[PDB]
Amino acid sequence: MTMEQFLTSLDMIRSGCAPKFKLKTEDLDRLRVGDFNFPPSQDLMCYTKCVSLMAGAVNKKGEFNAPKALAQLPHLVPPEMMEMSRKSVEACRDTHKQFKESCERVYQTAKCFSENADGQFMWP
Repeated sequence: MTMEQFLTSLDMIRSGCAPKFKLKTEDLDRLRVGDFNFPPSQDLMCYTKCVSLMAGAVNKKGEFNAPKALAQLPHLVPPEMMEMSRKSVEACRDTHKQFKESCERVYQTAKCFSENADGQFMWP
């Protein structure tokens, strides 16, 4: 997809996931720009799970599958964000193993993506 289509997809993904949770605009907008530097609510952590389920990158137990994640990236991000996305997925392939609840597992994985992103990281 193109950069324009990707930026638009972020809003489409949030539009589908946000209604399921009680969330604050100011928390979602920090996630959007890669700022995972604040205390998440339980709702916000499960929100990241909802999003990652949509990508087919995690199971219901919040176990991240880097091979599958990598296989999904070709139709999820534009050419320009491929190397960054591959690098973050690879760096964070085992993050979920350090945590014990499915929502926490995915949230910490996404936080790790943002910490290992060499450029502008973005979350729906």
